[PDB]
Amino acid sequence: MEMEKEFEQIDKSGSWAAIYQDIRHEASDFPSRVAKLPKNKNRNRYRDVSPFDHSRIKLHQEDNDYINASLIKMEEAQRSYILTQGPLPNTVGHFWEMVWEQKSRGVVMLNRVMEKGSLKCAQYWPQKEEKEMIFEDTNLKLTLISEDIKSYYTVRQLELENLTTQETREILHFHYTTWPDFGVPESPASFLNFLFKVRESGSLSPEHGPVVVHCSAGIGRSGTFCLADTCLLLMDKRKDPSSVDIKKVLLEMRKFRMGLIQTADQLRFSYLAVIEGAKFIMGDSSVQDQWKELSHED
Repeated sequence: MEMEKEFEQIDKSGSWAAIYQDIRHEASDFPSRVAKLPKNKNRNRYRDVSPFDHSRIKLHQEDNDYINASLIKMEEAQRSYILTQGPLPNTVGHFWEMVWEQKSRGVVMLNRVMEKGSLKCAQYWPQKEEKEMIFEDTNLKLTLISEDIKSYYTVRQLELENLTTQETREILHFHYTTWPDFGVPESPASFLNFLFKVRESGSLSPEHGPVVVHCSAGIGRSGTFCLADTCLLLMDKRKDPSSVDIKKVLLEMRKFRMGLIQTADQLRFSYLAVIEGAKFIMGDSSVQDQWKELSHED
């Protein structure tokens, strides 16, 4: 595995910050004019994180179609993702409107509601079966059907009902609950365990709309998730770990949303996750059971 040797050269030489800065310098810059319109200021969580115009998700709403969300379309892998920010109190209805309109089957949440003593996301799903949520502005109803709480992630089964048409859909919410407040996980085991649980659910499959992935800004942890998934899929499709250049894939995803992978440590962690996951892709089926074990899921 040449990326495993690239990893060792970079790690041995302590060069992660340098490689990361090079990625930042080569990354695309496209206009984000709609995000910056004054009428959309209260729809953005961070003033410096905006979707590009060319890849932004549009709400089917005549008044204002804007949500801070981007479509990442990885053509060779046949995988697409919607990356978005953690919803704001005033955008929770827009968030679920997007899920409905885009026909998503899964929502992947990589942050906690409170981190570092501050709110990173609105509580946008119900906490109890008998207390459903109604989003009056977008005419949707959301019910918690069941919740499976594990040590490293929670999976929830939600029912989303379009009140205008009486149609309902089941949505799976995958909530990775153990990313540390600072830095990255020391081992990728539980994250890979988590990624494969999302895969197994059918949420990433092309018969559904794109999975919705978010953290607080929708670029750091979210970027690590998509980067790992796409790199492992490409290695699967070529069955060749050495034909996959993580840096090139990351630059191709940065054509669709700015800033993906925020720190050099997230970049290092992305390499580690792909290197370890490649053991499963290349036919060592048993490693998945070791991840579950090492993840201490129970």
